[PDB]
Amino acid sequence: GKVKVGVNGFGRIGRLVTRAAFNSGKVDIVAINDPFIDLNYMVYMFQYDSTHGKFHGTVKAENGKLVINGNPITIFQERDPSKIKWGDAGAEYVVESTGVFTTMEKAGAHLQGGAKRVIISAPSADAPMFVMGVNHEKYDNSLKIISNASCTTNCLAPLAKVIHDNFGIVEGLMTTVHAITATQKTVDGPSGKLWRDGRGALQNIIPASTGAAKAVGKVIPELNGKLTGMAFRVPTANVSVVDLTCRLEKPAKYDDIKKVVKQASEGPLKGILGYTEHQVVSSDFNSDTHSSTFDAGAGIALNDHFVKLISWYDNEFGYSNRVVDLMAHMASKE
Amino acid sequence: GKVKVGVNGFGRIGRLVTRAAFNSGKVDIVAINDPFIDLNYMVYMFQYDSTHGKFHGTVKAENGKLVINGNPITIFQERDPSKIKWGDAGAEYVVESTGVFTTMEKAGAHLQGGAKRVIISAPSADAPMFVMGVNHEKYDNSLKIISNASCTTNCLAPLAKVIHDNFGIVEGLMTTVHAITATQKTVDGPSGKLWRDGRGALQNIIPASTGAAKAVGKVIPELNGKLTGMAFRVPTANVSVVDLTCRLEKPAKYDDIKKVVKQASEGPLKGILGYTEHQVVSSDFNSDTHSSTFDAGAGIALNDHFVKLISWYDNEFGYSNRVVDLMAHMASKE
Amino acid sequence: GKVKVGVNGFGRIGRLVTRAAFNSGKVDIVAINDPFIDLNYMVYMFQYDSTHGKFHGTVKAENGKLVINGNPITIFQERDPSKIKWGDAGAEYVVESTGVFTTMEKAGAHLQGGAKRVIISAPSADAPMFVMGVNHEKYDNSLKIISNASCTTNCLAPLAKVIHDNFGIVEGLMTTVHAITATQKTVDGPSGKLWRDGRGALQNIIPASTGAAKAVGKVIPELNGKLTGMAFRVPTANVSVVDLTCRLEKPAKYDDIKKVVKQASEGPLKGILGYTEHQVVSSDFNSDTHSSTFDAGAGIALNDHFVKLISWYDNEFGYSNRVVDLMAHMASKE
Amino acid sequence: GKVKVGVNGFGRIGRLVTRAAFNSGKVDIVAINDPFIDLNYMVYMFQYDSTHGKFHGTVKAENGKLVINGNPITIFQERDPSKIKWGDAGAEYVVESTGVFTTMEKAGAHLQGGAKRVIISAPSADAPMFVMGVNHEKYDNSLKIISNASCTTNCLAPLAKVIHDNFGIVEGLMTTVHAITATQKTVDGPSGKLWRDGRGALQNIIPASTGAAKAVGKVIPELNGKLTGMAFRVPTANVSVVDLTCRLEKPAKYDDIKKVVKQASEGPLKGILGYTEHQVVSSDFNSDTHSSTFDAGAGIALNDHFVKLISWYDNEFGYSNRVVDLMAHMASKE
Repeated sequence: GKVKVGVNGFGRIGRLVTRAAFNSGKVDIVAINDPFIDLNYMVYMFQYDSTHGKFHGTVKAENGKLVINGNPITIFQERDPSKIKWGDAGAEYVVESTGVFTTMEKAGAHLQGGAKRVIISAPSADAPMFVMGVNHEKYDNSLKIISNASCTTNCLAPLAKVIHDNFGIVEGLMTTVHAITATQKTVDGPSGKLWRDGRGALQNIIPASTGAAKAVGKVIPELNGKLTGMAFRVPTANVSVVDLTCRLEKPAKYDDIKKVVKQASEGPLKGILGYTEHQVVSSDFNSDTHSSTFDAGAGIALNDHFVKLISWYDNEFGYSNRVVDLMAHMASKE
Repeated sequence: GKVKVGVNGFGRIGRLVTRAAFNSGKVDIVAINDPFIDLNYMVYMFQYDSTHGKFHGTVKAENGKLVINGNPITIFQERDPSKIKWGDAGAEYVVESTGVFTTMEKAGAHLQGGAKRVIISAPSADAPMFVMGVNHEKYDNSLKIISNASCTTNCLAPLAKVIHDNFGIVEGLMTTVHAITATQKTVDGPSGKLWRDGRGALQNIIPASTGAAKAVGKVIPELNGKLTGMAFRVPTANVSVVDLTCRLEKPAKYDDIKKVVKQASEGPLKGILGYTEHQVVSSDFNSDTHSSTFDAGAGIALNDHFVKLISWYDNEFGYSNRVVDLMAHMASKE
Repeated sequence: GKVKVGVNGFGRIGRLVTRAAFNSGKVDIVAINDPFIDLNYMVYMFQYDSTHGKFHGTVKAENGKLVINGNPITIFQERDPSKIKWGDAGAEYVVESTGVFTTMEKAGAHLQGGAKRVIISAPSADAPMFVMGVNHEKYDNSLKIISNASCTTNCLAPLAKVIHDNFGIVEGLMTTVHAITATQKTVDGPSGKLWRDGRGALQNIIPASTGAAKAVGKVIPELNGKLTGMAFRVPTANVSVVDLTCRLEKPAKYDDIKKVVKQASEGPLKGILGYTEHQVVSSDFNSDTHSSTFDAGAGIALNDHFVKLISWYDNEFGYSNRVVDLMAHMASKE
Repeated sequence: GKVKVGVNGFGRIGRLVTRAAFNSGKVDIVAINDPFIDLNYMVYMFQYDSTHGKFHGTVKAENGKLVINGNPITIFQERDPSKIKWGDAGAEYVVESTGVFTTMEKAGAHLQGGAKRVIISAPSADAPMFVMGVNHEKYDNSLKIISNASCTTNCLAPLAKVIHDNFGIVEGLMTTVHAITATQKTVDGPSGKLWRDGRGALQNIIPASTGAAKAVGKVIPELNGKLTGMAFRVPTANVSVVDLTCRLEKPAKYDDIKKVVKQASEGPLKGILGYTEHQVVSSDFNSDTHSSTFDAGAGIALNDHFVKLISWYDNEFGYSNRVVDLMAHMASKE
């Protein structure tokens, strides 16, 4: 009884969500909409990936349909989201991943096309936010338009939940070293509002502002107004790292922090929060499906009330698998 | 009696042409047109460069004009080239560098605005092509719309001219290892016609097709139909290299080739064609104003009639300085 | 009846040969010698790889032995190759991969330790060279010390064999765009003999001299004295590309070249020489086991007697799998 | 009355110290010692630089001496530091930059050769540490062997001095995003003690441990035991950034922090501590001689008592110029 999923947009997030859905098998993709990509170019884009390698399976085109592993997928080329016929394609849930329809009113145009529920794979101004393993039990089936937050928020949340539940985070500041994305420029180029983001991504470090640490306070209501941070965008390909500097209410040695993080990663947060003690680097987490992996040896503690914790996350795969897991939990709640 | 130059477009080529014109002092920039860049963003773009460093001088904004080294520059934000008032700004020559007006009819819209002559900084389908030091004596002042060719053609033409004049190139094939440009994508992205150019520029090698070796036959009419080639776009920043494999009519040892190339680089082609015998690499030619520099130690000869020659070129600076030099020679011919 | 293989040196070639031997299952690794790597560091090196990802299997240390997939491996830390006890470890063949014992006299010290045959994974001055699929039928079991040539030679050989057999290569030059290796320097550093190789590998293009195209004439005796070339070392990670410019004796259109290369890649050279018509880039050949893959769309022909052909090769995996395949064919000939 | 300086070692630090000494003119280099670099290779190394470009001046070899700008330099090739004849070469101060003689006993071997004072360009276990602009007034001429600390400490010190003097740092944590160095490996390689440092520098992020934040407490005695941190080594070329998260005793808005940092950068710490409000990136600080530049727009404050400050530093140039400035202040105190 798997749900039927349509995907709006065939960018990086849409292709990786389709790849995660075909790898895991939790949901079924039945429709893809993109106005600027044709069918053969869709075959070429899905088959070959510079970061995650070739697709393990068969992908081709037949009768105007995209056939992946023997499953045909209807292709739409509509630009207006209210004109996409999701209903006759059989799609029940719609993943909005273009990054330009993030409000409730803009993403609600998909409901006119026959879709039941819309999941935004981006931060939203007014839609409710859900992070898997932290507050996903708060979903109550009467919400039609929700938001899965972002990759950085998905990495920071579970981690901050365990530390807050065991030791009481008083205040903290986060820094993330982030890999390049699609919005950056190969060489110095014109960025309208963010002047730093228009500089050459290959040659530069590029400090940037982010709101994921503030969105943790939306995800965890007890931490509202206690977290903030910024980011650095370094010239790597896929893997990012989060560094959280926090002050604790209760005394906590580093071995106690390691023990409670390992215990959380084993039982309750299995598959969402990881734990390692090896001498790992960034490329050791390529195509890793965890939201965040705690690096025990990389962190440092100044005293019993002031620590800095290090975590890793694949901002492409882990996030797409969280979209699939959230969609599966949504389908189980009907 | 320096000519007055307007620049259409403030991309990489336009900014580097303005920088070369202010560094050399051969011409005077009096006007810049760009519809998507405002004045303060123009100040920020011209002041800071990731590749060539900070501008040696003063740049600011005063009374709606861009003041560089005390010289004010009028700024236009028109989109239609026929609506730009080049005449009241005092601009006599116009450098068309946007890359979208390359035909004679499209680039002739600048003549309606009061411009006298238009120089296209791109290959053109029907405008006459000129390369400095090779065929620039063929300019006869009755041509209004001409094309300066491209960086690769400017690198290949002087070396091919010297080798053909001394030994008689029978046929040849060229390969260029090229640095990234602006049209590439930081990560796998959607390229309409060129599917290979949409892949991630940081992770890939990306073979590509080019018409520069064919345009050498337009520049040198005796070599028509004797040259062709392709290119590779590797993840470096600025400097490219040309590798020419050719068959000669007359016997030629490698020392004779080195002698005639050095003698050409000293007297006739001084400043256009360089010569080195040191153990150089690509970053040794950053901000070098030569069109091409012959690497004596990097080439190899199989026999007396079959050689492979290696040359270096900064595809940003050398080319912009050639645009300025062509404009100066055009102004001297009036 | 698989042969027992010892590996001398745990560098990049030795680890990739061990990985290919455990992935394919054609031979059995029973011993590894390295004087500067201990057992736990060997576990860490074999488990984690930046280029080819994590090892698919189990690797650990037990009772002073390296246990991979339940198979224990004896570890030696001897420096003198004549003092390694290969015989009591059960090793019959020895892969010499340190890169410092390449002559027959230096690599013959392994025969004193009880080894039967020595395979050098490097070009050799006086040992016979063999390339799989080209001249591997010339092995006659009375040779104790042979050489498997190099990755570039393994890519160029089969390709040049097909073109020479079908159209008669008169003369040809080769250029290879090569990924960075271990001998390069992260930043400008001191290289004793090769001054260009001491420059910073991340920032530079670095022309270099190579002898693989000359070693093709040793592998194919009819092409002796007809091939030469050089190389460029660009800042990528794993995949290299070979560009061969040649003159043919018989007339050959490009479709005929494509047809004979595809026919060779299907029947006789299956698994050694590949063929593609897609719009591929370098990262599409990561962890590909082919020696060379012909890129049909990337090449160009000037006329019927002067062509340039493009081929891809993973210089790490394909070469190690060729070492394993040569060892298996050697074991079958006893 | 400039002092005579000998340099031990011609690595990155030694060459950049020689370049800074010839650019600034504060001291005179009279001797260079290196056992593995000959004279012509020294000419090649000093003339060409991938990061900072070609040397602005003349460098050649004459009569066994290295002639830079008409100044001859004696060359030694001794390995034992006690066997170098610094005295007959006229050298009064000696910069120990090889990185292997950092204790007082090991670096005191240069005093047997006729040197007066030894400056170690590295952190030292028992030699006194001095940072220019912070505690350089504590030098008292009776010390023979001192240490100039490290680049990270030189960036963090002045900044922490101003914040501690104006607002009273209670405790703080530091993270630095550092460019690749010489100790890293182009590809996965064998690192004896630091297993993470042996991984491929081009592909990885590589968390690492550092002691510069602890050495600030040696430089500023009131901050002893209040600072600690770690580092990340990203694949860029030259410029690093320091990220300091601290808790303040007195209330401080961000505008007050900006005001006191700008006032410190103008008057007392001119040339040592910089200040900017532009939208800068890392390559804007290439060849910048400041120890640290405060980025006003990149930092963030959670409340009045918990801030995160961002600063930039060229870890190659700024540090070498600090070595020259410390040597000049040492020479003025005689």
